[PDB]
Amino acid sequence: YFQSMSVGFIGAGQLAFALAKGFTAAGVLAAHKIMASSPDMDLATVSALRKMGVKLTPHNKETVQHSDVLFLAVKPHIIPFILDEIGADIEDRHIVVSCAAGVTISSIEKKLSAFRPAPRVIRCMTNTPVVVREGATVYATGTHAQVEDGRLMEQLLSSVGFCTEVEEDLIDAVTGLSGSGPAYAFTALDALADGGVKMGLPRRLAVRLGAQALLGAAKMLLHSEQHPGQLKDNVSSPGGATIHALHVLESGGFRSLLINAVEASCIRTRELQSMAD
Amino acid sequence: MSVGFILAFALAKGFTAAGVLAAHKIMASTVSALRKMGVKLTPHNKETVQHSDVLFLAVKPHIIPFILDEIGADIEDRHIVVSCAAGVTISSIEKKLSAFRPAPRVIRCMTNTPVVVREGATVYATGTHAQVEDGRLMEQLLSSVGFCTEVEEDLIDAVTGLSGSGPAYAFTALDALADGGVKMGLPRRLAVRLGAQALLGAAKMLLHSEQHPGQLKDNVSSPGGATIHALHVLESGGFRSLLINAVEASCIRTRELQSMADQ
Amino acid sequence: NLYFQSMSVGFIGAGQLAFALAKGFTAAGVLAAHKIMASSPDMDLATVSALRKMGVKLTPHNKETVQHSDVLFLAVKPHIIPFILDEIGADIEDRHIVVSCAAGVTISSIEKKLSAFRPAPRVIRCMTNTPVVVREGATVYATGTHAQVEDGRLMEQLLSSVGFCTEVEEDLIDAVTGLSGSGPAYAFTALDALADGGVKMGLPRRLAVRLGAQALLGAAKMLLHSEQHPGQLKDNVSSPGGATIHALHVLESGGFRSLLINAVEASCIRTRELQSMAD
Amino acid sequence: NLYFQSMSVGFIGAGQLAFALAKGFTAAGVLAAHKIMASSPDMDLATVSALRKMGVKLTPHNKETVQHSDVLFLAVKPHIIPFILDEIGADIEDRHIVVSCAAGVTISSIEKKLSAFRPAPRVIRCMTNTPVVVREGATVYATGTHAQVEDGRLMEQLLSSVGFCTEVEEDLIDAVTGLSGSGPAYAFTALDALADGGVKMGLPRRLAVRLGAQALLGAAKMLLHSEQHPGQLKDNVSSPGGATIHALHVLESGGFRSLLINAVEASCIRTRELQSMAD
Amino acid sequence: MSVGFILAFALAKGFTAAGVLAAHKIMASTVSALRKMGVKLTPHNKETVQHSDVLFLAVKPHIIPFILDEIGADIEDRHIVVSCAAGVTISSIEKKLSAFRPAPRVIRCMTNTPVVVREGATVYATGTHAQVEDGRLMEQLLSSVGFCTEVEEDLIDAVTGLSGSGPAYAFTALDALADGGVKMGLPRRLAVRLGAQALLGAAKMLLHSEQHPGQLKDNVSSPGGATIHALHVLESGGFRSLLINAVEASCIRTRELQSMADQ
Ligand SMILES: NC(=O)C1=CN([C@@H]2O[C@H](COP(=O)(O)OP(=O)(O)OC[C@H]3O[C@@H](n4cnc5c(N)ncnc54)[C@H](OP(=O)(O)O)[C@@H]3O)[C@@H](O)[C@H]2O)C=CC1
Repeated sequence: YFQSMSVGFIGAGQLAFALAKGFTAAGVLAAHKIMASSPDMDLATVSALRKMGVKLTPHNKETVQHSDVLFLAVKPHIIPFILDEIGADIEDRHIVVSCAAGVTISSIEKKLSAFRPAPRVIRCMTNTPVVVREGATVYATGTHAQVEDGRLMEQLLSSVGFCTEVEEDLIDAVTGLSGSGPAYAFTALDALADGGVKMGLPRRLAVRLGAQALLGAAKMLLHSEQHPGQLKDNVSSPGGATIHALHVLESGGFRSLLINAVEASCIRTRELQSMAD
Repeated sequence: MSVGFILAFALAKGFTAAGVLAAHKIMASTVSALRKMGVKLTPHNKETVQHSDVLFLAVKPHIIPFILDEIGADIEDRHIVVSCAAGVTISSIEKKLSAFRPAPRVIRCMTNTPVVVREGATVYATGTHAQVEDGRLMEQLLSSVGFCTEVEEDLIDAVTGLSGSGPAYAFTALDALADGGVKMGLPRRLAVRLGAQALLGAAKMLLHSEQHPGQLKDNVSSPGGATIHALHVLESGGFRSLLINAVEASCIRTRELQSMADQ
Repeated sequence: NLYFQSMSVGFIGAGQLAFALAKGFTAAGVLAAHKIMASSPDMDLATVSALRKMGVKLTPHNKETVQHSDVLFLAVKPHIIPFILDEIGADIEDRHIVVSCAAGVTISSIEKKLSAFRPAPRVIRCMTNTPVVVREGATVYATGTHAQVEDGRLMEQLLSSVGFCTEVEEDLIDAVTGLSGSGPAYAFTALDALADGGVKMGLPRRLAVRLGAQALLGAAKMLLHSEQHPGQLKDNVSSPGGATIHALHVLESGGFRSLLINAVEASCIRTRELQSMAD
Repeated sequence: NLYFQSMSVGFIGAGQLAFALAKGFTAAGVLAAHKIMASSPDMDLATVSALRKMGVKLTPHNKETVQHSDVLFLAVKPHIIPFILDEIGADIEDRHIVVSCAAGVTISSIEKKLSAFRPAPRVIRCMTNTPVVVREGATVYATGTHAQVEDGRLMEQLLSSVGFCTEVEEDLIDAVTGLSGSGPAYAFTALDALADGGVKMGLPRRLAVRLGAQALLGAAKMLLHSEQHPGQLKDNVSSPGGATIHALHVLESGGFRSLLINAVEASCIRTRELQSMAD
Repeated sequence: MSVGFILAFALAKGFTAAGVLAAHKIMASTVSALRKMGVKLTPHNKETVQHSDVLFLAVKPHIIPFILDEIGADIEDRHIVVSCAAGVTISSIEKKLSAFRPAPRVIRCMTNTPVVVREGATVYATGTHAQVEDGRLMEQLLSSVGFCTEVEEDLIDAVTGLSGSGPAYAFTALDALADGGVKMGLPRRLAVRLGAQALLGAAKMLLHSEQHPGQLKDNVSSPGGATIHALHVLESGGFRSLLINAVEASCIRTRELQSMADQ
């Protein structure tokens, strides 16, 4: 559905690389329609992106001039410097998609609006699994984003994962759930593998089994019309190994730790922004 | 090049062991150890400044402003003033010295005691008027006693929490590891030696490896074995979270000390 | 100073420990890579191909390793050792020194198996660790009933080329396993966590890893070159009111010291179990 | 060596600290009991009658203590000190050295009050503890703005007769309060608990109390006469595998060390609050 | 009277400092310290027995049976064999020695390192053939380096848990107290001195007092004050229960060691 559209990344780190790789693997954009810029790009990222077909430049202004959709994939405190640098180069045609945690549409529009009125701004929160086209993305549309800009954004990010529109005031909470969530999963998978190794499994097999168990269970829940508590009941046979293991999770307050984590990440996201303003 | 001190012993021993500085090219302002090594010693902090090209400030965060008020009139355009004082900001030094002559060349250093065996961890930040070659000279000199790299000043608190306080974390761990060896039947001297050799060897393995520390943990924990059993008991006590707590607590205290220096 | 540079070394097992020792010995230059042979069941291991790239001879036949070797290291999971000793017992010759690195496996259990084939097998029990790969291992050994005096000296000379090495009574080896055998894994865990702490406080992860590892290496070296107690070095570096003593307090409040005692004890007890489960 | 045996000493307050110092001074023989006067609101205290039996002069009038004294100790609850200084400020003479043992009460707050009456009051701030009663106190002092050089020496000579004594900067006294000021109560608590442990394991309570107190006295003396770190002495006395290292493990698992850090900190912070609540 | 050793240094230093024994009347089987004090030294454990009247065994619980098998033929009717070896029961000593001559006079001692400054805590139990005057002589000799009293042998495990391990508890407490002093701003050397002086003074106050330790706690905790605030934080961590745990753990380990000696 995207024939001539070109995409740019300001930033070439973990998230920009994941999105660019997922977009190209999706085939929704020709790789040569993608440009990425950063001032000191790691030579291994240069090599991988070049082999992918992505165009590269140190000059953010070239990315702006190449792009129709412009992703801001720098650290949150870098956003206002970027907006000052490129603000005079924003055109009517641009959609500016901020991926930065915490950074409000309001703050981006106030910077850009000093240069040309009505910047079209979308704020999104995604996660690194876009790199395997299983990301979880939400976006909120800015004051001057045309209704079709949101639709275009959704169609584009839907090619690398789940994607849905939210009110901007949910994004910090999403950040604490699906933005940080992969790190919770990787922590859990490392520990589950340690557990399998303690009970006699080779590490390589433990890592594989644990990751496959998690992927399968998550897919079961997504494809099920059932409450996760009901799936827990379905697979916990009376007197069995699983309900014994669930008891030891409950005794250490397992559930409360995950709630603590979502809360901690969301709150930190709010604090950082309140320091930015 | 001449170097002066006003952690002081550790760097002078490390420098001289490195052969980067002759001992006598170094004046100071513990005394029998320095005099033995060949280090000139003087009580009058003013003599140290007149003698030196690169001037280290190794005094408590409380004794820096009084050191600067004393020797401020004596700083020349040639000097590089390198501050290792915990929590003393570049701003508070420049502010004091600028009253005497403008554009003082100031570098803030965050190093640790293992420079004394030339295995320190050092970062430095360059001040307003430090020329580019001043920071290159600093890196070259401090690289002779360990790792050295440049950082922004606003990361020195974090570095303090990690490699600044780090050796104390390790000394604590080695004392406890030795208590464990002794509980299980080892003589104390053997337990201390083995535990310290295990930490050094593991740190070197990581430093020479292109591998994540978790990957090295994976590689050495055989299935069902003694090591994975022991890792589990570490995990059940929240071992990892305590070390995060420590880096955080030391970094945060350093920010409080920077606040006092800036007031 | 015994001459051993021309002798042949075999490993039964081609895993992490065999790789580590073979790498350390060849990097020390004390043995030629073609003097080393290793046998293993599974060849599609990363360690089998690493041995191959070093120039070590690889084979699936344990007898061939035994016939090649003068010094024979046993570096397989413990419960495997009786099946190995049954398989190769008839191939042990008078020239062989058998060096068991199998954790928990006692000299007695080895000598009992091997004695059924030839009397007076020369056996040495070894406890070492993976940092021999960077020539900073921590190794202890105990000599068996028929080990000659020069066997112990040869073992000490060889293993000193890749780190600290000293003779102990056999009844210490289980505690050594809990301390320096498992010790590197405690250190890797600590370094991961310290780097997470550095990242929490604003450092890039690569720098935090480097700084934390350098801090631990340097502190460990300081202690080894000091004649001082680790508590004295802790005292010497903790300035009044400063950042370090504040961090040490939060370590103490979580019982940091007790966790490391708990770990040494747990590893040592598990090592004792593994022997008892064998016997 | 200053001569002070004939001088007169007053205490405003007749509580535990006044009793302890008066007892310690008289037991050291450095002052005559009739040279000491103490004033207090309530006379039906056990400490008032103990002072009486020692031969100390007791009175309800703080002015009379001031007129009697050359050295004047303030040993009342802190919030009382401003009302005392208002009451007796006009009676301070040039001969007086005022020695405040009120915890937290700063030299500044005292000098400000007393300066309204006569300029240059000679003030010393003291932090001591109850074991001066057995001449084993731990005392520090800081000299005020108008304290002569000999005032500090006189104070050190006097307080050294009842224990350790040294001069400090005033900004250490709050931390000293948390450590050796409160320290005896930590020790009494520990001794009660250790004796309960002895009773649990079969000892009669009287013996357990004696053995535990003697163990602590002896260990403390060993440390003071050693040039060694307490961790080194801990190492020296903990035999491998033995009873002591097993007990030290259970101490560590409850975070014993952190509780004592917590206590010093809590006492020091409370002392800082009490000054701030005053100011 | 002649005394021999085969904790050994601590008693010999304490005895000689006490003037109860001339240094040369003592033979032993750390070496420069003893030789300096005037203590005869010999490698051959047999020479020590021939020299001595009262014979101390200061070796690991593991090295006692081999010491007894060595010198057993040399024990005479005059000897009192005093064992300080941790966990070695009177029964296991008498059993070994009785093979050589019947009725060996054996005393089991539980003392601690502060005998080196003559403030030890010692209990002793008399063996099957120890005459009444043997235990009186023991009490008189050990009273010169600290407290000494007789107990039943089945209380020595408890005493071990309390005053045997006690000094290690105190060294640990003094290190932590000093960390606390340092955290709050004190120099380390001052913090160590003050904390040790506070413990010594408090222990002496209790020893000289006719008062319960809780009464002394009450007497020194002023209402609302710094001390009662600090006691509360001790209570919230279960401080008292940890010390009970410690005495129990050391006593129980001593019973396990007695079981090994008796097997
Ligand atoms: N990683 C994740 O899981 C997620 C990240 N995000 C958000 O995405 C943004 C980036 O995250 P991440 O990719 O992890 O951070 P990285 O640190 O991995 O990459 C940061 C990038 O910003 C670049 N950069 C810095 N200054 C400039 C500049 N002046 N002009 C252009 N590029 C510059 C860096 O350049 P150089 O290459 O020269 O260093 C680097 O390429 C953050 O705001 C984060 O919140 C959102 C969801 C999840």
